[PDB]
Amino acid sequence: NRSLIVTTILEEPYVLFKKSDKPLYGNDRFEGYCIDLLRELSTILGFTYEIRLVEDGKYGAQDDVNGQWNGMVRELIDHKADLAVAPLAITYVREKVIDFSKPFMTLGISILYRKGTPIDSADDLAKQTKIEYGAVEDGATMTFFKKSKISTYDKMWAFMSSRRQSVLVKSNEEGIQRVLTSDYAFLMESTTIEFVTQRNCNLTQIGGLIDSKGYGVGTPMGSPYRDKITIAILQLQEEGKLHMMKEKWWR
Amino acid sequence: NRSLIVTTILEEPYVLFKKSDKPLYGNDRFEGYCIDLLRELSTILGFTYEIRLVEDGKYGAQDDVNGQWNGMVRELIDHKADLAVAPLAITYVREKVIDFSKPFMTLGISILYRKGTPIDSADDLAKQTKIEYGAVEDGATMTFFKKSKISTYDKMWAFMSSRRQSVLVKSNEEGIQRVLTSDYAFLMESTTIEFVTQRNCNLTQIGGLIDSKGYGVGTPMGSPYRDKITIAILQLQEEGKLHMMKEKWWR
Amino acid sequence: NRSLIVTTILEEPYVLFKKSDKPLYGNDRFEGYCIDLLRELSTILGFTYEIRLVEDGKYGAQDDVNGQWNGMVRELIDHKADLAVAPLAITYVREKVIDFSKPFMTLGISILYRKGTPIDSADDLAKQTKIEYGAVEDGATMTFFKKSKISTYDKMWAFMSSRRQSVLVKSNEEGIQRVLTSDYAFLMESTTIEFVTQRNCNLTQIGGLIDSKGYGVGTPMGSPYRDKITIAILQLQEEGKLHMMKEKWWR
Amino acid sequence: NRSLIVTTILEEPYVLFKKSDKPLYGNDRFEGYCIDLLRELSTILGFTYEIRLVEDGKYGAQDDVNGQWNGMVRELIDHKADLAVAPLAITYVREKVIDFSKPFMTLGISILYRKGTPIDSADDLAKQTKIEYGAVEDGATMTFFKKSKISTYDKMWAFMSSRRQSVLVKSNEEGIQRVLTSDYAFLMESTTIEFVTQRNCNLTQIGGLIDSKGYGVGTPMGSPYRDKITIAILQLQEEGKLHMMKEKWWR
Ligand SMILES: N[C@@H](Cn1oc(=O)[nH]c1=O)C(=O)O
Ligand SMILES: N[C@@H](Cn1oc(=O)[nH]c1=O)C(=O)O
Ligand SMILES: N[C@@H](Cn1oc(=O)[nH]c1=O)C(=O)O
Ligand SMILES: N[C@@H](Cn1oc(=O)[nH]c1=O)C(=O)O
Ligand SMILES: [Cl-]
Ligand SMILES: [Cl-]
Ligand SMILES: [Cl-]
Ligand SMILES: [Cl-]
Repeated sequence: NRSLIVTTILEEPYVLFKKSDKPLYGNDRFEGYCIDLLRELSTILGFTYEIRLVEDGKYGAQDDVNGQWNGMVRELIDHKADLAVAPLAITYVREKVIDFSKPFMTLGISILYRKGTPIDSADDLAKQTKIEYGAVEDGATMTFFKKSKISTYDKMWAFMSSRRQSVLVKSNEEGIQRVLTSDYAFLMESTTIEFVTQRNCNLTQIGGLIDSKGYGVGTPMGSPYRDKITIAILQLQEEGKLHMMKEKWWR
Repeated sequence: NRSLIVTTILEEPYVLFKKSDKPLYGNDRFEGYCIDLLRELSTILGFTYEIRLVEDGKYGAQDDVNGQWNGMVRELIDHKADLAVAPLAITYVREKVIDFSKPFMTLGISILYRKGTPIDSADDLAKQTKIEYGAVEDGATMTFFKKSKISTYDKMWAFMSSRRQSVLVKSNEEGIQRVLTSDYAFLMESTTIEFVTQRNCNLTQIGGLIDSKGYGVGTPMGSPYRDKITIAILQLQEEGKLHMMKEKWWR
Repeated sequence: NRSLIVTTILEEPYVLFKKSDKPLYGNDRFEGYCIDLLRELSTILGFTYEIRLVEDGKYGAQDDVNGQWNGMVRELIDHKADLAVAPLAITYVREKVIDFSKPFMTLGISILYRKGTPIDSADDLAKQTKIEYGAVEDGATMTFFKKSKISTYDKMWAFMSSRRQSVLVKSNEEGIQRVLTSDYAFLMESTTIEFVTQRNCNLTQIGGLIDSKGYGVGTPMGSPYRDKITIAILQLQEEGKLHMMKEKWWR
Repeated sequence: NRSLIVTTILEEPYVLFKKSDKPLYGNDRFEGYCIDLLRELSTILGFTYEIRLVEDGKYGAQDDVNGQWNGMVRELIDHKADLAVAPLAITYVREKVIDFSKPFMTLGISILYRKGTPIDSADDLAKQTKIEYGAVEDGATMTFFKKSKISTYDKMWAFMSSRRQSVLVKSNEEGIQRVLTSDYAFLMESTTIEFVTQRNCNLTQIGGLIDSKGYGVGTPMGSPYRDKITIAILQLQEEGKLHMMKEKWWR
């Protein structure tokens, strides 16, 4: 039973490089909610593993031209990883190419912006073009807008799409820092927004949740690990361990 | 400028009887998030008021038979009150008969249940008939299920409707107590669930949000106060006062 | 401009007595698709009205002996009513004695029977004499069979005719209840069959439509209201209001 | 017992290419109402099969000049297939050259058009030449008009025939698209119209059914399979399976 290769992505407080005065090795080099989850999965299900950072640095989306997937989703498809343990949104389009365990966390797309402004909803952003807004490129949020038939969101996509290179960022961190330096609103997941606004009193969520989804462990389609992982996650859920992990990393 | 009549409903931590040794009079007899909001609205917009508890003790739903509304919605329709300041959900069906200010709080329907169980979503409740579940009668949540066309929710309503007297309670507090004394899951709004679980370690929210909505001040349709109230709420929102009020009452 | 007298007949979901905990008066005593249609006609064309239930309880047919008409058709002929707003089939024989507006609904004669049987068409009923079948007396369906030169239907009429008092019922409701209690097949209009099978999972339509016709508002021949009514109906049609009414009463 | 060759044609929701990330093989490459029917026929009657799409992409009509048939009808005549399982209309002219099982579905020709217009019947289309209209070439609907002796239909055919290249399309999907991009009305079967309008709120059926017919499995004339197939279809009908299949694909 060789070690499983687990792909993930850097995103506070789910996954981050662990800091230490002394050299760190193997699994100890990383820490976070998803890293704790991965550890619990490994002992409950009995497996060793190597943590690999998704090489192209993306979550996963289908290319508009050739329809090929990228990010963690593509690494699973190509069997370059056995599992993807990260804040990976369970979506319909992704379920068509990879499998997901049951959710270990629920969330929804929302807006991150500076406080003190009259912007109070997605509509308030969509009805104007002065304040720019975006999302991380090749992520579930972007895909949500790209596929939305809801007028407000569809026009928001038209906006983002027409200014793609300027408003779609390489990482959520890049979008957050931007909201802090320029007149920019950032579309990202509520769980993360909670973490960010907790540590930046100048930031706030705008409006409520635009949708409802969950984070799940991804596996190559047909993987025998998916159902086992679901059993482990549901067990961690019932015992209140997932709640304890959330409190630990969010506070 | 006679005092305005404000209808509301008892629901912690939005509205509650203020406790005291010395007799309390007038507006001071009540307290809560919505009572603070009402106070801020009165000084900002310049009006005095009388707080009245909705006579039939209901939020508001349209009767199947005669299609007549009840609760605070009906009190506004009949002009028995000038404003309704309470955790009143802004919904399409209500907007057809009364007006709402912009929301002062965003939330969504979710599930309240005991922790330690294998129930992890609305689907887990819907696919079984042992564990009963319900909502407050004549409220936005019940109406959501009654009108839902979504498979899971549609069958959950079939369930609730067929056991109406047993599972649709007269108040949210009744539903919460039912969750603590029997194998019962309660469908109610996330903002309130947050408050309840914060004070009852044995309770927990199940799954994420089933929908997205907001609480707004209700007024008779055509009321000149609605737009004024919206300006006051948006101002309280911008200055961070609504956030301060939420923190104060949810702690 | 005195109130118009409108004759109609009881038939779910077109016309029915409205139920209420409190006393109902005037037009409010009735409800249904045709009652909604009548209301829309009254406001669009500007007239008040009295709803009268056809006294002999019949739709309308010509007596085999003296050739006199009965039902709603006869009430129009005798000018006992200004309009007939009901699920009244527009037929050639009726057009000879009264006028019809353009159709507000299209349908066709079909078979209502229990499911799980080998009966799959009119032919399957006609080729046997064990299973009895009928239609409402003095209605368009009966008249269709009585005048049909199509072998299968002509022999079906011979059958019904020879057992008239046993198989021809007083109302469609009587024929439906019978299909539910005995080995009986009922010939009636597809629109109504749709409503019935929707509420009785034990019932089903057998085969397709035996013919094609429509329901129209009837008026005494030469009535100045007929063309106006047609304008109103065509307007309700174009705006999708007739479709909305159908969905409302059929679901 | 070699596998039977089954000819069919692409037409939602009867027959369509099944979508998937993983490669699909054999029978699994297709799906739809008729594909489910075909599967049930194979297990009930005991045969394996190969699905082939009719080479010339046509349903079947007899050529004016050489009086030769084309489409699935011709493939059956020439014994290029053992069965034709598709939304194949049972018609008198086809019964002269191939055999049909009893129908598995009943329908009728009707009109597909945009809503909000004053067109309310075939007569409204026939009495004008501005709005063009047509049908799929080499199909039962076109043949119905081509052979009709009914005034309205006869002139509608004169119209279509004189503009054949412009108004007679190569597929029903082409006709539907034409309805959404130009002042065009499309003559097609009611079962399919139901499916189309259910998914395109801008479309609607115009008038009622112009005729009555059914879909049956086609076989070469004299095929020993035809009676066996009829027994299987009638059994599926009785048990309610055909109704279940219709609900599944029409939703
Ligand atoms: N978890 C997201 C990545 N991304 O992070 C957000 O907060 N929004 C977003 O699109 C994904 O799995 O695609
Ligand atoms: N806020 C609700 C009342 N009720 O409280 C809940 O939490 N659900 C629910 O239906 C309303 O305005 O109708
Ligand atoms: N609508 C019919 C009465 N009746 O109802 C049916 O369904 N068939 C029938 O003859 C009429 O106007 O005569
Ligand atoms: N099912 C038809 C083909 N076609 O599809 C329609 O809807 N009309 C029409 O002619 C046939 O078997 O010829
Ligand atoms: Cl590692
Ligand atoms: Cl008071
Ligand atoms: Cl009346
Ligand atoms: Cl195949």
